Amino acid sequence: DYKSITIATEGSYAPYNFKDAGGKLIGFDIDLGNDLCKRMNIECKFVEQAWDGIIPSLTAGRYDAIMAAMSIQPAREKVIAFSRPYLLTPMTFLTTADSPLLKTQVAIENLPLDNITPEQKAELDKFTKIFEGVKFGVQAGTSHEAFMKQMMPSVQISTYDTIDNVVMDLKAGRIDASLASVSFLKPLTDKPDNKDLKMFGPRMTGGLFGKGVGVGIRKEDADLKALFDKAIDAAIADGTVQKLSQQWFGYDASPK
Ligand SMILES: C[C@@H](N[C@@H](CCCNC(=N)N)C(=O)O)C(=O)O
Ligand SMILES: [Cl-]
Ligand SMILES: [Cl-]
Ligand SMILES: [Cl-]
Ligand SMILES: [Cl-]
Ligand SMILES: [Cl-]
Ligand SMILES: [Cl-]
Ligand SMILES: [Cl-]
Repeated sequence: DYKSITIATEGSYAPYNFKDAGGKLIGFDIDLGNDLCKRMNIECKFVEQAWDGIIPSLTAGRYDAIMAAMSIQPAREKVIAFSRPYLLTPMTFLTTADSPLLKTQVAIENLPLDNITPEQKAELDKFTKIFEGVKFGVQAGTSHEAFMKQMMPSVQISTYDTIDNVVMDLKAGRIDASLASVSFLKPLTDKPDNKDLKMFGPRMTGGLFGKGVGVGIRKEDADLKALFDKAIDAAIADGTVQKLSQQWFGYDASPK
């Protein structure tokens, strides 16, 4: 059935999906998308779509798939189907190198949120108390915003159209902190450009964040999902996902 497909991406989330000097779409999602389509024997075409409206445009049939650093989270699973994860990454916090937030002790280094034990709640409640009075910035319509609204409601948040504006305002001093995956924050903080920025706090997984990043497909497209899952399994097994992860992220975030 599928001879050619249209894949949507945002183009504002480096190193997953962004634009080069000549304005062409580049990144991990573009390289993986093209490699998966070569395996599937499907012609590949990448389109730019803003984050707000990326899910409704998929359901409306404007394109066939989404490859835009999209977590397989339970709220999204109610609307669209996902492929098996092509990348696994926890979530962490971001601040400036001079922030007093960096002197706060982390009791639980890795925080799994599917089940929240009293000890895990105590750690989340500690950070909530510390984050009150502190200005937070998040990209709108992400699991970052969902986390802040559900798990830390007492904390003041500002929502941004893109993650680039969040980073811009954090450097300008208009916000004091943020949150994203380690897959986004490690290559951002590894840059000598961003020596003034630091990752801090616990590394969270599960709950509302779900498990991994997957390809977004329509629920009625069961055959396209099966094709993507077979292609992803083969790309993981031969070391392609590991090779592309080292290239774009500077570390191995591929599933095992
Ligand atoms: C991996 C990535 N996932 C977030 C943010 C992705 C936003 N993607 C985009 N702007 N293209 C999410 O699915 O809510 C992250 O937490 O860092
Ligand atoms: Cl491209
Ligand atoms: Cl093949
Ligand atoms: Cl799975
Ligand atoms: Cl431990
Ligand atoms: Cl190769
Ligand atoms: Cl290459
Ligand atoms: Cl590594």
